[PDB]
Amino acid sequence: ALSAQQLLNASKIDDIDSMMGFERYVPPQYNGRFDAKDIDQIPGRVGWLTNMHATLVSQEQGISGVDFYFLDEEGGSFKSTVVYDPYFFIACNDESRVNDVEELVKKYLESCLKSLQIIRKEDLTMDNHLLGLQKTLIKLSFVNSNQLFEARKLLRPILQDNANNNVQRNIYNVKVDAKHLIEDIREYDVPYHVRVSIDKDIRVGKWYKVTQQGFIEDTRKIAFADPVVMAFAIATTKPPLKFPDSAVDQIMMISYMIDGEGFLITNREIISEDIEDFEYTPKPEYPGFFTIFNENDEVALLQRFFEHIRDVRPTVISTFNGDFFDWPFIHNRSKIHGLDMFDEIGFAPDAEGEYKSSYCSHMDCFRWVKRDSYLPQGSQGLKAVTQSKLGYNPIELDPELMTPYAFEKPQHLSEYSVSDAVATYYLYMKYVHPFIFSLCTIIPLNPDETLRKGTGTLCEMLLMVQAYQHNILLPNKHTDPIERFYDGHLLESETYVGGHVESLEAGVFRSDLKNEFKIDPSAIDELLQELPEALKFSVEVENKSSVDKVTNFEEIKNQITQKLLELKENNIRNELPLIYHVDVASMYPNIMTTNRLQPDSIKAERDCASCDFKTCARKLKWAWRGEFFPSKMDEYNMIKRALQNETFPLSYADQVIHIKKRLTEYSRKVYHRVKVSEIVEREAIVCQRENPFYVDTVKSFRDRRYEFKGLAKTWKGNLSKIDPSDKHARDEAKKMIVLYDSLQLAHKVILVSFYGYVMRKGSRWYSMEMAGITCLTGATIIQMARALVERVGRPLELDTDGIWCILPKSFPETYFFTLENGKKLYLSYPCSMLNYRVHQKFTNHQYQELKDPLNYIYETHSENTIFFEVDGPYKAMILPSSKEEGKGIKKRYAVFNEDGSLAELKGFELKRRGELQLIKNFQSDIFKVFLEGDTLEGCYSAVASVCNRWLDVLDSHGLMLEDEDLVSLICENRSMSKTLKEYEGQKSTSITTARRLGDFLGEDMVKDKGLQCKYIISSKPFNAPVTERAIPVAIFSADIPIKRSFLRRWTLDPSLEDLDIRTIIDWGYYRERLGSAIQKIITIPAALQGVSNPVPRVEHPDWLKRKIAT
DNA sequence: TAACCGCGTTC
DNA sequence: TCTTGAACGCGGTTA
Ligand SMILES: Nc1ncnc2c1ncn2[C@H]1C[C@H](O)[C@@H](COP(=O)(O)OP(=O)(O)OP(=O)(O)O)O1
Ligand SMILES: [Ca+2]
Repeated sequence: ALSAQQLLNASKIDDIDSMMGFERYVPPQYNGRFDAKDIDQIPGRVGWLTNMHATLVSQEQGISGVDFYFLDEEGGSFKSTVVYDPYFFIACNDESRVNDVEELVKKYLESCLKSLQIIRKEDLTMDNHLLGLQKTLIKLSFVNSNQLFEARKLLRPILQDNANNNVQRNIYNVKVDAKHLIEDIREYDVPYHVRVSIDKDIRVGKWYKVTQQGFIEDTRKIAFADPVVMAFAIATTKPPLKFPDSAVDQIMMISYMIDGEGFLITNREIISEDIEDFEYTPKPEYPGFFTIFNENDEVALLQRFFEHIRDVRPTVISTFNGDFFDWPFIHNRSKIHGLDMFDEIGFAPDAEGEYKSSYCSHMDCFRWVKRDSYLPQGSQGLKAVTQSKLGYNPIELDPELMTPYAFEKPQHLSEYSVSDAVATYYLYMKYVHPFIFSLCTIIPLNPDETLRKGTGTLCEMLLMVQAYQHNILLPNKHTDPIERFYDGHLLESETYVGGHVESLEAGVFRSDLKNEFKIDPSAIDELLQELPEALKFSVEVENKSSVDKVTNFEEIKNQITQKLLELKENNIRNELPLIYHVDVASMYPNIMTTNRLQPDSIKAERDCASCDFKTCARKLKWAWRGEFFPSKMDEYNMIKRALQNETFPLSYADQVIHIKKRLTEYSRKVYHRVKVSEIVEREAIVCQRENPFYVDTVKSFRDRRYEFKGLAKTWKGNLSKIDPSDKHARDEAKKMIVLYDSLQLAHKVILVSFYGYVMRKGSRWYSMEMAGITCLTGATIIQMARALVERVGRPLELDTDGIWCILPKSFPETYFFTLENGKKLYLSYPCSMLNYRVHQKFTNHQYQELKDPLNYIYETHSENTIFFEVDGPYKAMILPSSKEEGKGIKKRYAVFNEDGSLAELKGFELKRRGELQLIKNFQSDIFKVFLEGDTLEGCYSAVASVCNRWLDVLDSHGLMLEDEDLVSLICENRSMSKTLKEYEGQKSTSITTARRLGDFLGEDMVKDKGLQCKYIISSKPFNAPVTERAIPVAIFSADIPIKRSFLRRWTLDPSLEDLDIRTIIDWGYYRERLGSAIQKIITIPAALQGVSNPVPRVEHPDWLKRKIAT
């Protein structure tokens, strides 16, 4: 019935594709040799596939197909279409009566079925499926996806009927119908365009020849084509102290760039002084000359925009958050001028509210920043991404001064708008475009979806490609039960124990200062007898070389034990430290690949016993955690019996809500607790013989990442080799390092999402057991590593796969082998001595792999890809301490390089989005001062100097700060994940600020989720909770009669005329906050390091006073 | 004071 | 509709 709507949509897409140079190309005819080795002979048209979309065509109801958008070698563009029948399978219980089902479904689905056929597939959840047994299914094929749905609609009813007890009519009777044989439907929830891309092995970014036989990969061409790339950014008028609205506000300026060339278009109706050609080259690598069009009115701006789009024919349009600001604004402003943007440039919102087009992919760079840039949310704004990635500080302009600068400073506005463009285009070209289009060559998705989809969904696709190419039947998406019980107690949450985190030592540790070490002798003993096989291991495994080919093996073997000797008899020494960090590379991946860990490889003793019941078993343990009400099962009945009369004028999911609520109070009433958390150590069997398509997929992507990681390591040294005198060489080498580090980091979230996918909702390969084993194993490796560095040094902090430590300046350090050829083989004893212990204790000797598929012969061997990598030595490492006795602070510290630059700053308020600007600016000013001072006491003093400097300001009640600089240093800018309406009954500074932002300015302030709550804490009302004294810092720039009235009720002081900022601030609250930061970063850690409180203006807590005088 | 929540980091 | 995980810090309220 809705077909016509789908047929109509496709049609219009063709007209637009034609309007942008995409004519549907049908290739010539040919009857001869198909083999790809004859590509030049076969007739057709080669092209670089840039984009693909599902569609509906008629013979010349629609028949499903996929449009394929190409850029040919001769500088042209063309479209081509493959047709593929949508299809899903039917499973059966008794595989003897498959034909009865086949006949039944043929007559039942006569309305929608086109064809049908028995097929066989591998099923990894079947007994003796490894010995060669296949799964029989019925392949339902259809003309289009619409009819495939109608089937699922006509089959799901049966599926529910076979799951409900059959209502017999005769009680006394003592054959089975064909409907009762349908077990399930399978591979039914696969996107059609994805289905075609997998089944025909077509990928975006690959070179193909389009022939009558089909598509052929011209693997001779490896380099991408160069599509026309445009990035654009808009500028809007905006109510003072409010947000832009497409209903009233106008576009004033639109900057954009097209393949290196820069353009600006201005609305003279708002921009007064006409703008002319100028140049913004932020850095030499980022050229950007700009020509300007000064259109008269706003519709001439939109018209000039659409006209130019059609001119250059762009296959890629890049923005920064254009999906939810730029595009929807241009759409409404075109609508309010009676302009159909679909009719004009073929863009429209899809079912997610994002703006896509057929001929052109919309590359919202923000999507990449959120997912792949590996940047914190406090840096995912255009300015920070421009600084972190492009490397230049962009032009900034206060949004409240963009509307008036149309009159006042129109030049300053034009530079800021082209600033947004330059940063957007060169961000896309240098970073996004290579990563996205190259990822498209292995992921069966077009660029639009490769950029936006969740990383878990990406892993799914990759895995779907393997499972299909190995004829493995896809498991359906996982579903969680609505309730779940344990020991009679209802479960709230069950999970597993994640990574092992440890804060051990706090305070300052510096290269120029000195530290005490208590060396375990018996650990030096353990290291000296582990010495021989480790040194062979370092060259044989870590460097993959022969012992008898390296020269100075014995030369090193003694120099290390010499220091091991001088450190053995002198097991108590006070020297300088060496600050090092050790990290296992791709830990959870390498833990999975090493152990053949994958969801299907996990079995009970029930099933693998039914196979070859023996190295099928790598018995591995994981730690289960459940959170459950203390109510026993009998208590549950009472609540179930009681809760039956809630409302009158209920779905199961709705009915669960009330059961939970009443169960909290009943559980809290008698056991004096609401949640019980129990650790149940568990065990799982992972068969070493299962089809390893999952774990191999993880290994492919891991190796995919190692290339870029190894290439960054390679170009690091190239910089070291080039003398400081040659700039260009160094500069280019720096440019290479930045490129390769981004590439390896962008692959990281996908590689780790392979371990995350096993817990994702709707996952096809769900295993809590697998995830737990991965996590636990790793905690055991890092704790085993800690136990050793404890014995030979002082480890400072530890997190999952990482260890921060200081080592005696004389512990064995680094050593360079000399190969007989004339090569230098690197050796770092500290890292390599750890690696051995892992290989001797965490190596899979049951790793079986299929050698002979015909005779089903497996060959056990030994696998271990778990390697520590070492970074260092560092000059300083500042770790904080808790305010509570004994407690420490994890996931938070600062490190400094040999040359003093900030190595790593982790976890602190400075990096996070929001938080109090005081602390951020304080933290950004102090950490660099722990590098000052000539001893731990002189160090903590230079810190205290700038500590008192910041303290002075607070006690000075802001007298030293200009009002403008004052608020920009006292404001807290927390964000709201949702709209206000959804935090009902909760209390926070963000909720109050939002609630007060609304009355002060309007309900249209809190309409959208993601509100920036910029607030300041007031003194009045006195002795009232802090969530109630949150003042919007916007009121302090509002009208004086608006200001007063609100500030009076917010303070509950109806007779207050003093509106000056400094009288309202509760400096006491700010002093406490700044006080805790001083305690945690300076004074307390000093006390645990034996220094006296170096900032005596901030006291110690009671317990820590009582412990200096023990 | 311990339990608990939202945000946003570190893995 | 989509949709990687757990561990942790911190200000702040809740029992
Ligand atoms: N975003 C994430 N999602 C899921 N698991 C993650 C994520 N980040 C880290 N992990 C887990 C899996 C990692 O192997 C483990 C150690 O973190 P980390 O060392 O940063 O990554 P890694 O060891 O995979 O990569 P690298 O080679 O860069 O060290 O923590
Ligand atoms: Ca790691």
